[PDB]
Amino acid sequence: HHWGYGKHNGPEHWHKDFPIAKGERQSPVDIDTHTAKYDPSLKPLSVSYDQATSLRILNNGHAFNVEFDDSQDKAVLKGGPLDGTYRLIQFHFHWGSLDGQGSEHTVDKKKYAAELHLVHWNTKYGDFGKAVQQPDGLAVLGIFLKVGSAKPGLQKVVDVLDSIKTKGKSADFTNFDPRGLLPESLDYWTYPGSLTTPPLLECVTWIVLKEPISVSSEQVLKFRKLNFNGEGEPEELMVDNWRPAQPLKNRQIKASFK
Ligand SMILES: CC[C@H](CNC(=O)c1ccc(S(N)(=O)=O)cc1)c1ccc2[nH]ccc2c1
Ligand SMILES: [Hg+2]
Ligand SMILES: [Zn+2]
Repeated sequence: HHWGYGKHNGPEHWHKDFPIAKGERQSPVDIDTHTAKYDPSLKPLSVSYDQATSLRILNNGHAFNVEFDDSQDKAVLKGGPLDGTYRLIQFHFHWGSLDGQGSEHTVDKKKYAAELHLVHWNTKYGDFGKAVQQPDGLAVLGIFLKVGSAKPGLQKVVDVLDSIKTKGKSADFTNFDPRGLLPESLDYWTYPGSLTTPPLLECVTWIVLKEPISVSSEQVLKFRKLNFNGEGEPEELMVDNWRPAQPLKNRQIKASFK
């Protein structure tokens, strides 16, 4: 039936409706830090989120998305392995039912508690729909979340989760500054991949930050109270909305640091 993360409609079943699931540049992947090629030609990443305009938080049945006004170059990602300007359209997380899993990408087979995906699309393509039809249409900045001290910047998000507990619910969520979610360092690994949830389009230049951000146990706990189901249906806790690592195949993961 409709795709999900359960036994009967999960990642292992995706290839049936989305043949690209078994494609050449699927994400996420395991970042083998020792096979990763340090690349001194990679520029530093440039994250300009000062003019960021968040609009709302939406529980879409598979995660909760914080959407941003991407009608202008308000919050953009440039540099690094990117050619051109990528606009922030939304960010979401993938988390586990337990702290030892939840990330999509793994570093040396290590799973983090969650993974923040700041989704950007290449402005040369005009709109998000067009960019998803291009090899370099998307740039997702992935940030690992490890359980530790609270990330103050993530608290506004956590607080509004009560309002969007079920599928389909949305809440006004303005004046949220995504810079509060960035780790201290912007070093990254980059490789060409795809969306990690159907349609699994292979339009993503993945920029996975080396340094994770730490969030508190209480914070990730509130993620786990979200529901996959809509209001009125049997309750299915939104946890483990992550896709397992896919074969790297003919790809090289480059690193911006030694
Ligand atoms: C055209 C359908 C599209 C749906 N999908 C996504 O946006 C998406 C984004 C990132 C990732 S991941 N896990 O790889 O980081 C997976 C999926 C979609 C859906 C609703 C929309 N509203 C505005 C734009 C827009 C785009
Ligand atoms: Hg594509
Ligand atoms: Zn994601």
